[PDB]
Amino acid sequence: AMKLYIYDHSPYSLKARMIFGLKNIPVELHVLLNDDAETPTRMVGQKQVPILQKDDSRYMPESMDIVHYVDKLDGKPLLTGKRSPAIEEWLRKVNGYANKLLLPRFAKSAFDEFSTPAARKYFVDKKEASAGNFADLLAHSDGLIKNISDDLRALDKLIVKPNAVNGELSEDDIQLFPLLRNLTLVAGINWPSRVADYRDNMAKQTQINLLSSMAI
Repeated sequence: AMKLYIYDHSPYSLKARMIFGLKNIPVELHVLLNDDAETPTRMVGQKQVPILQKDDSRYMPESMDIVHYVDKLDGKPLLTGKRSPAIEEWLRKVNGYANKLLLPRFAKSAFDEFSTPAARKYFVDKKEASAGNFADLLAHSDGLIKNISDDLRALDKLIVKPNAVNGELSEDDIQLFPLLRNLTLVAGINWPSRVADYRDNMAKQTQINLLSSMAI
């Protein structure tokens, strides 16, 4: 009877979703409108998402707390591999700018949490620094796309396996995949073959759709 309250686009929700998919544990997704402060506050006392409702019907926020709690539910935790400092550095870098590519694309996209005009507007009112700034960021796609492409060629030589970035499923797979999955929203990226393998493989494994059809 486990429910998971999420936003489709958010990495933090995706991290929670991965652990259910990877362990083949059935979960009832409930996407909440981006502007909804009242419902998550009933559940956990604050506007926080993702939220997990366990079988006892009690609520629990925080992505990593949820991942750790779920990995444990069947007595066979899967996230046993080592973390790579080379992967953590790469993540640190790309996260310094990926949102310059994603946030504007998010706002324009077909996600449930934006299904209402006011829900979509809130996201923009919360994330867009100045009134037309997303339009200016989109206009600098050319530059950012080169930047991301180059980085993916560096991530390419680092990926040991298509089913575990380090060779054994680890926290790096939790931190990496959401980023990669969401970057498939960005039209024009050049994807190297091993990164591509990993992206496709890890999507079938986590039971999470990729965004290529909505790419802009």
